[PDB]
Amino acid sequence: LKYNVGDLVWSKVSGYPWWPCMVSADPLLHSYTKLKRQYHVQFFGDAPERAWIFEKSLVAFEGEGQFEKLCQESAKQAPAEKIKLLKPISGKLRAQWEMGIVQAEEAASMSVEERKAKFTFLYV
Ligand SMILES: *[Se]c1ccccc1C(=O)Nc1ccccc1OC
Repeated sequence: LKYNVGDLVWSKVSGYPWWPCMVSADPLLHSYTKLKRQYHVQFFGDAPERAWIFEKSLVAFEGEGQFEKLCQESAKQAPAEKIKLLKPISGKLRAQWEMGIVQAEEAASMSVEERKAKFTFLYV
């Protein structure tokens, strides 16, 4: 198993730029991994988003400097209209992504247990 709870990963979800996030357990399947292999991630930032991500869309987070290669490869690897599916980041989205980056670098400087304490979403 490539990742475990509290791992920081870049996650690619169709329709969004490559986004900092954390491996975490799904609130109602109480699992962080499964075979549909997928992993469950919380996306960092002010929106409390979460998703199941195929491992091929998951890259271990080292830091913001990985963003350019991720973005450029993903549009490089596209089978023309597929390459076009690579759209701009508005000012509002960029600030939301910059927020998520700031959380992810904080999280990366604590331990897995401190960042699990600080960043795990609270559910009903
Ligand atoms: Se990853 C990146 C870097 C710089 C500009 C745009 C992107 C990007 O991937 N944008 C994408 C890709 C797919 C859907 C939407 C969207 O931008 C919102």
